[PDB]
Amino acid sequence: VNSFSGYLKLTDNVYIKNADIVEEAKKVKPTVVVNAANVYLKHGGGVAGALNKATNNAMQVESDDYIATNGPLKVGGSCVLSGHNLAKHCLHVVGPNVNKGEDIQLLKSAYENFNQHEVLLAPLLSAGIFGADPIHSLRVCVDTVRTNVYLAVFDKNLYDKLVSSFL
Ligand SMILES: C[C@H]1CCN(c2ncnc3[nH]ccc23)[C@@H]1CO
Repeated sequence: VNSFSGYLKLTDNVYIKNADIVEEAKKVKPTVVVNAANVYLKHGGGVAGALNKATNNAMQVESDDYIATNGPLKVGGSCVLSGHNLAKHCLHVVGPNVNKGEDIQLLKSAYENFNQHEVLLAPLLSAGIFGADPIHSLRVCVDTVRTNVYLAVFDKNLYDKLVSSFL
């Protein structure tokens, strides 16, 4: 039993809700919130910009030190950093950005990072400003993640469309 509320159960382990991931994380304080990161951890917009703003830019400060030490992530890769005031840990995961021409096949690799964590609050990877089809992202999530994932969907029409079209 955990403290996530109002989620529709899609499968044994995947749950979905129309919610603002920042407000969700602040309420639940999950062990892990997933960020829709880029390889440079430049949290400008989308989910990443929103989460970073909620940390008063502390996420960006921590991220800049991470990059200065380690260099960029790989597309499809991840790193674990602090969750600041939002969660214990933030798993920064780089899904392919279609608007940069990146290979959508790397989306499965991106979701595989979730399997290293028993429970996560997450967005749909490569959705929103990353330019992929959210229906496809949900399908890959369901077919890749085996741990318990609570998906927070910003767009209401999308949430309803994702639910009504879910196979
Ligand atoms: C619509 C896309 C882009 C934004 N994003 C979000 N999802 C959940 N909570 C959020 N809070 C702020 C942004 C955001 C979706 C990720 O596929």
